[PDB]
Amino acid sequence: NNPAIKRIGNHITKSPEDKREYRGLELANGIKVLLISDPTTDKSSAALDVHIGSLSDPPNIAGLSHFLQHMLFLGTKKYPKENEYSQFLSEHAGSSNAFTSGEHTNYYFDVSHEHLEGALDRFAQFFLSPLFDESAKDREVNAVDSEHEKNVMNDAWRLFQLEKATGNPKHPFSKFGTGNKYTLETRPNQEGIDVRQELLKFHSAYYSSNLMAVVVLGRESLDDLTNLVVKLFSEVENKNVPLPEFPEHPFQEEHLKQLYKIVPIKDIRNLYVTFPIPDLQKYYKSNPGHYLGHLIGHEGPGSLLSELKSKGWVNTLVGGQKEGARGFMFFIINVDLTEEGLLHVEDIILHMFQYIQKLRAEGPQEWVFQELKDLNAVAFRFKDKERPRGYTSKIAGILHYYPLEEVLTAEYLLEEFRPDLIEMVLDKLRPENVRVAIVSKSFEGKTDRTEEWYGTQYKQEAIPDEVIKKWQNADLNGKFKLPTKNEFIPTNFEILPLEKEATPYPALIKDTAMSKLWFKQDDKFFLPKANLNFEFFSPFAYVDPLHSNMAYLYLELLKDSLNEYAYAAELAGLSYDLQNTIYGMYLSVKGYNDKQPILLKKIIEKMATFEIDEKRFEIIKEAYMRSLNNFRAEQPHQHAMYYLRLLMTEVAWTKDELKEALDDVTLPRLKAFIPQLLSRLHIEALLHGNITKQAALGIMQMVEDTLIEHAHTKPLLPSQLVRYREVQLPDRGWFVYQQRNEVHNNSGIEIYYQTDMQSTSENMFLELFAQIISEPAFNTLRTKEQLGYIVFSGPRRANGIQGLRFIIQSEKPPHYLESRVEAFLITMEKSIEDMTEEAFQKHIQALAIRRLDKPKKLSAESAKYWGEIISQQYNFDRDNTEVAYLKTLTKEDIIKFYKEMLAVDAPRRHKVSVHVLAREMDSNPVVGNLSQAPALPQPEVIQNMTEFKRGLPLFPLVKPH
Ligand SMILES: N=C(N)NCCC[C@H](NC(=O)[C@@H](CC(=O)NO)Cc1ccc2ccccc2c1)C(=O)NCC(=O)NCC(N)=O
Repeated sequence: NNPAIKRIGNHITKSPEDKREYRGLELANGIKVLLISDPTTDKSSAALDVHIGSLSDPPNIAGLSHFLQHMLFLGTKKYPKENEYSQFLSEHAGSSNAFTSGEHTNYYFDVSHEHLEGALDRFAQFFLSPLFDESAKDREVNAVDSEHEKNVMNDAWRLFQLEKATGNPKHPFSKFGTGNKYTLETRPNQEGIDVRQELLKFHSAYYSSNLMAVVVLGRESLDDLTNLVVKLFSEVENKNVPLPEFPEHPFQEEHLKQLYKIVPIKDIRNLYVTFPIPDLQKYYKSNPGHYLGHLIGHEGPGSLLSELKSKGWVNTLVGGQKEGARGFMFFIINVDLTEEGLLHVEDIILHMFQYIQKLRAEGPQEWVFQELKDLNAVAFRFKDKERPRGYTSKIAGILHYYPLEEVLTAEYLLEEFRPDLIEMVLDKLRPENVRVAIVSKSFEGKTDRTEEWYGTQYKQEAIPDEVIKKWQNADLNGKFKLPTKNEFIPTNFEILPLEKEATPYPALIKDTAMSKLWFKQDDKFFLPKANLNFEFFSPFAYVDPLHSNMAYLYLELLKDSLNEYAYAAELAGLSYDLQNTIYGMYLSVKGYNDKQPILLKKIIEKMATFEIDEKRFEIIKEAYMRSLNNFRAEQPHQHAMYYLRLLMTEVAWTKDELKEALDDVTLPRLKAFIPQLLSRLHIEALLHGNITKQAALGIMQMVEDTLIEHAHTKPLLPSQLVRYREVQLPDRGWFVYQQRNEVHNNSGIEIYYQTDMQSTSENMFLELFAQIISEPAFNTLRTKEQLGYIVFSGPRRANGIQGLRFIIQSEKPPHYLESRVEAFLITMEKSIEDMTEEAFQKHIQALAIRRLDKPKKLSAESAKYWGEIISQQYNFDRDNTEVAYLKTLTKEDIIKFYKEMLAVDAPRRHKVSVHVLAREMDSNPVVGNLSQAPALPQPEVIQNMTEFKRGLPLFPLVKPH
């Protein structure tokens, strides 16, 4: 029949738990398509992935295909308004994004389900007739510059591009994918290039139907989705472009047996070991590099990390196969280094080769392959249902690699045992084929090369033949054993029947001095899993900086010592999260419920009978100090957000206070602190999953009883269950706090307009206003004025209080940023005046859909409940209630809200601004074609955070529901 469709796939294998319906197909023009039908979904979604990317940039215009990616959002022939796509998503509860990697350009969106077609029609135009408007091109190249700029001082981006700079310079692998204003405007103008033509050429040459894959997920029937896709995409034109390939490895003989010493921005010590390998992707049914990676990166007893860590050389290890492109891959073993480790690199590498030699000695092990195959089969039977935007984007990228019928399963199911491929990859991991990189500040001033894009200081040297040889002669070492059978592999999957008195919301089913237990048997997803959440309260976790430090150090010591044993639980889908909070501790255990009370008991029992190892303590202390220091290198906006948390919360210790207090933490002081920490606690828990009320009360009591037995824990007093308050700003005040980022050459600013306490009405005024401004703020402060790449607006909530915040990071100074934000607010008040009733109801409706969007997986529903509980507002039915009220609001309500709390001459404006100056600006003059900025008041400049808090009231806390 149908001329537009080349073929329709057979049944797409799915999990028997997956209620979604599926149909793959190839259009006549060669687009591979997956259609997904989910008649329950609140948001629909599409993605498109083009098998072209950075590796195919013209050598003379680096960043082109990334730049192209930005430009597609900026208008098409059919929809020429620059921001028609974004504004349309925004008005319909949607969102979009896109990335560029060396081989792919991947675009995706989601939207309210009622508006799939609308969104999809705008979206399809990207691939048909983008405008590449000339003035948009001139504007947007700044966003790309900014994007690169945020990366320049990031250690992972520096290392990522350094590796490319050290392979064969002629290989496409050495290209600079991001681009910047120099590569995409300046050098091009100099060399007489018309970038608008170059974008049109590149779009035209590579954006061919035969290199595309599309996924669409909506409520529509499979057939309705089919007609929609055929209608919007079969006009994409087939230019029959050959898929790029890269058979020649970027690392040839000259590039092997090399050592690189590199200077980090942060104080971090790492060792990176790499081997070039062939492309293993075609072997996906057997997956030799995953097998080798599971072994070499294992963390249990017998393992490489185990030895390295006992010797006190390393704390963490990553091992396995790394993506390259079509034609080449890499195999990596990477570790972090202790101060001792750094002096023993030759030896750490030797142990790496001994462990590899052990694998050669034992040969391939079917039983290990079996274990990996079983785990993966279980991961797949019971995978959490995904959010549509990521799912589509992810599936779009893999329609390029697997038959239609296998796209769901291809990355999970294992079929073939291949001792031959396993041997073959193992014979590549040899010292003659090795590359070695060491990162340490100790190389400060001893380097002689500079990487062009990032500025990285490094030195390159042949590894001495004597060293290659000592490595080639790696002997067996008896500290290394293959792992043994994994006892945490779950086998019990029954979904307990829903109990007669089971509730829609969690229920308070235990209310004692020691503990408060919220509980909900899962009535939605029906996977054999559960989430067990615990807040442990204790005034001794945050009483001062020394205690905060200790709470941290203790819990890190605890995790380091459970690691070897927890890691099996982790391979088996049972994981845990354990950290110190400003109120005490937080513990979360999630995964397959089968073996979960076993891991829970081991954790509480380790925690309350813990014995510290002097060697591990000194190593972790030093790491903690670096981590505290390394804050100086986070980015300006992160700094701005951080200082604002310090200014506005009643109690908060600074990184400076914590560093200072850390030299005073001693083994004996820590040994004392723990029993003290645990002597009086209150526990608030949410147990949510495949479990009964009786199992839940049981698990809770098991945690209490363990602490009672081993730490003699007694209940805390209700009065000592103290939450911190937010600083209460004065009607008409404006305060400014200013600092310098010493590393990055950009500013950051956070601006907080504080409104009032959270409550149904104040929540929906703020939230509605934020919905209405959200997209325009992006479109004004970034798309048009191009202030920076990071531009953000939205509700701030803390400590029961709220307001509107702006976060921008920019080359322009903060005083200027502030002036444009104020300009924009005026604009928004006129915009709300000029807007139709219906435009207003649309915003209501879009917020409404956002707030009502149902969780698709257990842990998302747990998150919502956990939010109600740690905030102690306990408003589990908040979404229906808040929306009921929203729907009642009017244009006049929001104008009044703005005029009272937000306008520049508002009677109750409460403003605080953090300015973070870039490395090289020296004063900040704190006050200062384009919209007119109002005149601002002289701000009170904050000199001292503590004084500032002393001199202001504190808000009440929010009464519980
Ligand atoms: N609220 C609306 N309407 N805007 C949606 C924001 C999407 C934006 N995405 C992008 O900047 C790029 C993706 C990327 O950088 N690839 O290289 C894609 C893009 C997308 C939408 C466009 C919309 C109009 C004009 C040009 C656009 C170009 C984004 O993710 N920024 C990252 C962010 O969240 N910053 C915080 C940080 N990184 O810490």
